[PDB]
Amino acid sequence: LVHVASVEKGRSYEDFQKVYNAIALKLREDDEYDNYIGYGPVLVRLAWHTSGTWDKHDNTGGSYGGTYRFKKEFNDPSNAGLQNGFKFLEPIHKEFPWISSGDLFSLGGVTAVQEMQGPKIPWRCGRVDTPEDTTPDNGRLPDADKDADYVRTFFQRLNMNDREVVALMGAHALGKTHLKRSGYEGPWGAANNVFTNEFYLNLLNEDWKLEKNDANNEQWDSKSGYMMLPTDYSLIQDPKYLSIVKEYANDQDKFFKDFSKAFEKLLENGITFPKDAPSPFIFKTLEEQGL
Ligand code: HEM
Repeated sequence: LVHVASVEKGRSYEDFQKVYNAIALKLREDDEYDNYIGYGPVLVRLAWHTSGTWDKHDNTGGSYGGTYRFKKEFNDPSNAGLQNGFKFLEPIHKEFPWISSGDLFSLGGVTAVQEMQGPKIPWRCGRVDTPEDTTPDNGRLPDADKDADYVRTFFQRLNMNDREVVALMGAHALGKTHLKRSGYEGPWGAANNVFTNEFYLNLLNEDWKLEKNDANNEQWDSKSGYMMLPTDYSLIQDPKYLSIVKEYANDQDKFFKDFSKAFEKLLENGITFPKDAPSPFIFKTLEEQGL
C-alpha cells in the first residue's frame, strides 16, 4: 500500500495558515483545560499517537488515513484522554471541512509545538482519509513500564534511531501523566505548556526515587513533584541514550532542530510525496503575525 499525498483541491499555504491560526487562537482561548495546562500537550500527543501506529514493514497505520476518527482506534486504551484533543479540533474541522483528518491531527501537533514556543516544524499537506477497515488494531503504541531495549526496539518499527528517539521523547516536557488515563501520575517538570529542553535537564539533575503510584505502578518521582516513566528513565540507564540526553540538556538549539526533524518525520512516515508536491510549509505563529 502506497499512500500518495494529494493536496486538498485548490488549497495552498494560505489556506493551511488559516487552519493553523484557528487552532492557535482556540489554544489561546480554551486555556482552562487540564488545570490550566491548556490543550497544547494533548494535541501534540494526538499528533504522535495518530502517526505512531505506523509499521514500516507494510505501511499500515500512520498519519495518512486519519483513522483515529474510527471507534477501534479512538477507543484504544493507549489513546485514553486523546478524545479531548479530538473534541478541541472538532469546531476547527467544522470551519474548515475541506482539510483531511490526518492533515488536521498532524497540523494540530505542529501548531501546538510552535504556539508553545517550540521549534518551527515544517509541515506538508496531502493526507487523504481512508476507510474504517484501514484502521490499525490496538496495541501498536508503546508501553511505559519497559526498559531501554524495549524502547529502542519499539522505535525501529517507526524507523527511528537513537537520536530520533531521544529527541522525540523531549516532548515529555509537556503536559502530564494522569492516573486514570495511563496508570501514571504527575508532570515531568515545571514548564509543561512551554516547549523547552527541560525533560533532559530534569532527568539528569533531579534526585529520582523509584516509587509506586496509587495504581500500583512504579514510576520515578522527585521531591520537586516531578515524575518520569520507566521508559523515560531508561534514557539515562542506557549509555547510548544517556550521551544524547546530555547533549540536549546542554544545547537547546540542537534539541529544537533535532526534534523538528524527527517530529516532521514521524508525522510523514508512510506518505509518498510526488516530485511536484508543494514544498513543506512553515507556518507563522500568531505572535509572528501580530495576532
Ligand atoms: C516509549 C515512548 C513513549 C511512551 C511509553 C509514552 C508514554 C506516555 C504516557 C504513559 C503518557 C501519559 C498519558 C496520560 O496519563 O495522560 C504520555 C503523555 C504524553 N506523551 Fe508520551 N510516551 C512516549 C513517547 C512520546 C512521544 C514520542 C511523544 C511525542 C513526540 C510523546 C508526547 C506526549 C505528550 C505531549 C504527553 C502529555 C499528554 C497530556 O498532557 O495530555 N510521548 N506519554
